[PDB]
Amino acid sequence: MAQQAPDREKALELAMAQIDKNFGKGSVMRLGEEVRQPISVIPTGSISLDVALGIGGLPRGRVIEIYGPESSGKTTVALHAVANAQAAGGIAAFIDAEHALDPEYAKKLGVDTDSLLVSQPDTGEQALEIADMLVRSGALDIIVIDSVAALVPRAEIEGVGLQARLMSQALRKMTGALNNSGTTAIFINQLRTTGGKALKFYASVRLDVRRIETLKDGTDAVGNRTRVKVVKNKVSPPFKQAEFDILYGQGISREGSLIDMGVEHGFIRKSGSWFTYEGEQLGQGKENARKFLLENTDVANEIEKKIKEKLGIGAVVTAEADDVLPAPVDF
Ligand SMILES: Nc1ncnc2c1ncn2[C@H]1C[C@H](O)[C@@H](COP(=O)(O)OP(=O)(O)OP(=O)(O)O)O1
Ligand SMILES: Nc1ncnc2c1ncn2[C@H]1C[C@H](O)[C@@H](COP(=O)(O)OP(=O)(O)OP(=O)(O)O)O1
Ligand SMILES: [Mg+2]
Repeated sequence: MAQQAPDREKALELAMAQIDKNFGKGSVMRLGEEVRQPISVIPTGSISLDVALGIGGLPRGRVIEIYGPESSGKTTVALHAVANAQAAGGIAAFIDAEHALDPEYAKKLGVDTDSLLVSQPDTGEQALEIADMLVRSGALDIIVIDSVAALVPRAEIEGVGLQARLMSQALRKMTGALNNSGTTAIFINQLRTTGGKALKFYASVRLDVRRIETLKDGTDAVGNRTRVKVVKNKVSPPFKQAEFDILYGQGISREGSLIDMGVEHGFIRKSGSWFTYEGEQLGQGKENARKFLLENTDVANEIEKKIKEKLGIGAVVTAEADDVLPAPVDF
């Protein structure tokens, strides 16, 4: 080389060059790197968690894990990422093992329940089997499994080692057909190790979702402020964070997102009372501005785009900005 010399950057690039080469893309990155923008992606439904994932949504053909304490926001997230998939006329499966979906809450989010394949597995060696067997076909686009913690091994539900081995296997047999089909998988996880102590490594994306404040300002408490930290992202630098709202019954607050998200970058101003926009006003009081966007889809689609144009993302317009070495630029 030239050791007892300097750290000059030329050589190090060959390393990575090869590491990404032997272990595949994503094996080594610089946290604040330039992200590789793809074409196919499933928007999560919250602009915030989107750019947080850095690519616009969730990656395809990759397994994603969503763990977190009860009633935090996982399923929704799932349920939304599920609806959007369908917006591109896709087939989405759902493996029930918790027996807790309310097809009508799904209904208000976007889900075309009547098209949604919902299996209710007899045991653990079935939700994984029907999963893969439903996966190897390749007609789907996104398959969801409710709780990695309730997939008890055939043996157990009758008459040690099992669950982790169960996951370890099928998830090895499956991580292989999902990539060769672009079928993205979501594995909800109810944290409160052995089961997902494979999924952990098998996964590409791993979202951590926790409830924060109980959205307060009127009728009683209408929503909940969810934070989400992407502790593992083998498709873009990791450790990013996005916070967002999910109104009871309403779902993840898109509009609400666009505001905090739209000011946190300079497209939307002042706002003592008043949240103005490029000259005109969107209203006084967040909820109100929240109202004006959900009453003016047009203005709403102008702030989601504009923003997705200042930070990459695979899309619609921007058309010139993107390339030639290193930089997020401020916080
Ligand atoms: N079926 C429903 N009908 C009406 N509101 C709902 C329904 N289901 C969930 N919610 C609301 C209340 C909560 O604030 C929020 C939680 O999102 P959710 O996706 O259910 O979280 P989660 O699935 O990660 O947690 P849990 O562990 O409780 O299953 O959505
Ligand atoms: N709570 C939030 N904090 C920061 N960014 C957020 C948040 N919620 C959503 N976003 C979106 C909005 C921002 O325009 C974008 C992230 O800002 P960004 O400056 O690009 O941070 P980053 O690249 O410097 O930080 P990190 O060091 O954590 O890797 O993501
Ligand atoms: Mg961060």
